[PDB]
Amino acid sequence: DYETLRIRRDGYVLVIGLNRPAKRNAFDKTMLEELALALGEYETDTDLRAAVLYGEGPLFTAGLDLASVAAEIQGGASLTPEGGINPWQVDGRQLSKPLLVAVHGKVLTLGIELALAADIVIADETATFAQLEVNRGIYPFGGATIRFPRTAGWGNAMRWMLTADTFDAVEAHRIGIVQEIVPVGEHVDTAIAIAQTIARQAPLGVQATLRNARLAVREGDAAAEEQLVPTVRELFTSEDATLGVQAFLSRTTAEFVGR
Amino acid sequence: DYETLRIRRDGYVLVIGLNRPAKRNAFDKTMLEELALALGEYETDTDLRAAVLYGEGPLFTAGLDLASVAAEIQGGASLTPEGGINPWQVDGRQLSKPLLVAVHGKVLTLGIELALAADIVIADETATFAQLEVNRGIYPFGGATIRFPRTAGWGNAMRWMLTADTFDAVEAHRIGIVQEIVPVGEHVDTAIAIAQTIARQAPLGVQATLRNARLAVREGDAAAEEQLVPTVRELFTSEDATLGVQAFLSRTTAEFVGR
Amino acid sequence: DYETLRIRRDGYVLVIGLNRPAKRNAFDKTMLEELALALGEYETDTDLRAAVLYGEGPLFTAGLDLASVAAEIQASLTPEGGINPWQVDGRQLSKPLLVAVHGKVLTLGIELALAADIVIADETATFAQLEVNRGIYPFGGATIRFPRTAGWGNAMRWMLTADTFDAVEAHRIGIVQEIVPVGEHVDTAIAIAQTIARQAPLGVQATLRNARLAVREGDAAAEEQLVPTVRELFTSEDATLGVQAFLSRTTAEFVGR
Repeated sequence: DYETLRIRRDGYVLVIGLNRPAKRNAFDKTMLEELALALGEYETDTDLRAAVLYGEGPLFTAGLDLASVAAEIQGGASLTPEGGINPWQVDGRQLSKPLLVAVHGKVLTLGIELALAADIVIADETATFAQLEVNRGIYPFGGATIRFPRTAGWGNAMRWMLTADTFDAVEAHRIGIVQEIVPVGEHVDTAIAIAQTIARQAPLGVQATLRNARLAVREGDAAAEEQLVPTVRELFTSEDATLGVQAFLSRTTAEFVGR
Repeated sequence: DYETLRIRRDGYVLVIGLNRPAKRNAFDKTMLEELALALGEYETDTDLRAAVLYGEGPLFTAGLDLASVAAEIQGGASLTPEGGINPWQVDGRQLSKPLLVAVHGKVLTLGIELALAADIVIADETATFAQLEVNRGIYPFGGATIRFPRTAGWGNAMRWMLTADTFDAVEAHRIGIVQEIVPVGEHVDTAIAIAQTIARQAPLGVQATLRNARLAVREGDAAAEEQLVPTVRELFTSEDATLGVQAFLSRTTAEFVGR
Repeated sequence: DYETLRIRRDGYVLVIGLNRPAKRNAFDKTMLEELALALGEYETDTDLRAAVLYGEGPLFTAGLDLASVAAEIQASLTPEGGINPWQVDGRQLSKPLLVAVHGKVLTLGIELALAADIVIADETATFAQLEVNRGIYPFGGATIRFPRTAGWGNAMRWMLTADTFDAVEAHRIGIVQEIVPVGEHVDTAIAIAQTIARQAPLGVQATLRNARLAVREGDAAAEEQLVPTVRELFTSEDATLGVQAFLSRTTAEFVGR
């Protein structure tokens, strides 16, 4: 199957490992396209309720392998095959289901932007971060300009985006990019445990949470507000709502089916 | 007056305690409507300058009383009575004057959303929080999908909303939901002290701060910007602007009248 | 000297001090107009890559000198070639602004810090949004930027009360990026400004422009520009000098084109 990704399944959870460790997981054309496919596959697989993305080897990613895609970015060509989804989710399409990102070592450029594109980010204590693009004559073009100021606040984001200075896990956690810092090497297992918790919850409710939250950002408060009660009405209609409410009333544990 | 609310007036500050002791202050139709009315009544009472909301007994609230309400949400009915305002303020109307929420013990589902709907949140050291809606087959439909990501950042919000995991006052404060943590039992008194500070300020100035801030969120930066100077010009016209000027010159505390 | 400002150039970095210490650096009509002109000049001077704004003497600013402007507000205070330093009239700086604060930062001072891109405080800095305490409200952008940066609750705790908060709280809630020992705020801001000035200027400008577009027009608007903008940058001399430095292990001297 995939040349540059290591893929496994742990029940309802997909675990995707960037797997070009000899090249520090730099995104070449192949890994760009494979990650797009893997995430597109994730999107349409109804057996999957959460996905965890991490990197094999010494660090999460060294960023873009420019030569590999010279070429495409110069011509404005897409590195999203049919039926992939841009992993950075900045072309008008986002994932309908949760993505968690587990980071360690250097997280450069596009790596920061991958973490910002996800829903939950876990770092081990070694993680460092650097938005190096302006140091190289360009700028962040994977969504940092949009998402970093929204998560960290404008000032905290610009301190790092304008300078290209390196910042560590403690700082990334302080300013909201990283949700939790764990001991060396535990980032992937911590992210899967959280993914499994997500997978024990009602999938259509999880999906509705992501959907309404995204609508608020894209169309505004009124647009999200207008959907709140109609969406809960539709969910009260699902098998899982009756399962979940009966479990609550019975002080028992619900086994959701995703309909 | 109210069956499920305990209401007191401390000068310019309204103090409202949730009070359904046999059901852990969970919101059924009755308490929903009564809170809606009490807040609509606060809105129109020009002798009131701030409102504090807390929970009687061992917790703030256990959230939504599944049904009671379930049946009536299935069928589309509005639980906001004539004269009332949706306390969660997600139907296109918001309070014109400040709301502070004082929490302690368990703050479940709608309780987190009440805190998010308010202007200032004070927790005692015992407060814990859980966005349990996805654990019950539904999702958060009281505004957490809009407000939690905006306050905490997307990742911090999704860590709790997608998992239904419990988090403590320390986390709640770290991520911006709780403004101050105080010792056990001191939440309501601290919230009232802050409300009384607000009630000492110029009521039209306080209202203008809220109004322009909401405009920015609802219509965008340009819409808010456009009103900045016309609004301050209208305030210079007030009795309170001249009272505030005289206090500035005399280095004394103004007794504002709200016009 | 202007009269109300002390201005100097430190290489690519413009350093502006508010200079009315006998009046607690209150903004009167003159300093409002001088700061507007200096920032307008910063904007069109292609030899400046960053600007640092601080206060001379004991504090950053005591706020507005109302008497000085009362007639005007009750008329624009931006002169020709000027830009509103608070950047709430539909126009913002294209290049970075850092604000270095110490001592009291009252009313419009909080809002200058909020209009900036990076804020450094020394340990003595305290903040008070006093406007509601005086019969009016914050009208220099705090109502927009304070809730966005700090979160609604953290912002309203201070905006609705007029209570004083300190550097540690301003840092906790996102307004201040770093707290430094007493008197080191300007030096630190300048050091960061110099780091900015070593990066590619059209990259720095693109970062600001696209981030502002996201705020003013929305995610789709900003997203649509991402690749067209990087494409244009790849055409620049500085992109070539950047690639030459990476592949040859050297440090680039960018030229801003």
